[PDB]
Amino acid sequence: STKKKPLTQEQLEDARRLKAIYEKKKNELGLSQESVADKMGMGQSGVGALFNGINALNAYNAALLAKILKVSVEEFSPSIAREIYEMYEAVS
Amino acid sequence: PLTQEQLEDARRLKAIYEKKKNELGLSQESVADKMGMGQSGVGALFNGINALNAYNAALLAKILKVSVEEFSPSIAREIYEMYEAVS
DNA sequence: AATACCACTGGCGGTGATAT
DNA sequence: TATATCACCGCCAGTGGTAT
Repeated sequence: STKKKPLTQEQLEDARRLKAIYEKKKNELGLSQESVADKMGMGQSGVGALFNGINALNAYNAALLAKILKVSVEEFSPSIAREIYEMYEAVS
Repeated sequence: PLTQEQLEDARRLKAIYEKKKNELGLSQESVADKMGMGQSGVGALFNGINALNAYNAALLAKILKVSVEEFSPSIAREIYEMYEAVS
């Protein structure tokens, strides 16, 4: 319905990429979805939604997660990385 | 209402538009066309009615030929921090 | 003319509980 | 325990129509 909009195919692949990085690294980083949520100031279901392709990433959340997982945003979402780069061109 | 800093940002932004409009041949509708939105929406931003976010601020900066920091140092800072994650 | 004003609404960005 | 999923929705940025 009207309340929530489904993600594009591209947003879906971005989420699969993100969740795989999280799985590969949650051990070495000592993470949990609940700790990630805390770091971001949301609950486990908010993070679960991003990881599972229910809610889409925005530039801000993507940047935060990249930092938490210690990767660059482009390793999961090249398109958001590029939107972030184009915004940067307006500051620099 | 928006915060005092958000209101200042809007005042800086409109001042810039007022000053460069003639040389750049702009109007609130043409700037709106350029951002994919309507005159009403643009007017709300210029007038401190709706808050600016990083994307719209970056578009506006490019349309006005200025840097984001010229109207909103706080947003410029946010932008830079996201970039720290793409680097 | 160009801009400002008004009432309104889709969908972003979540929540807590429950199921696995 | 950790995660995945479910029902649910506040809020406001942007709207189109109109007034100045």
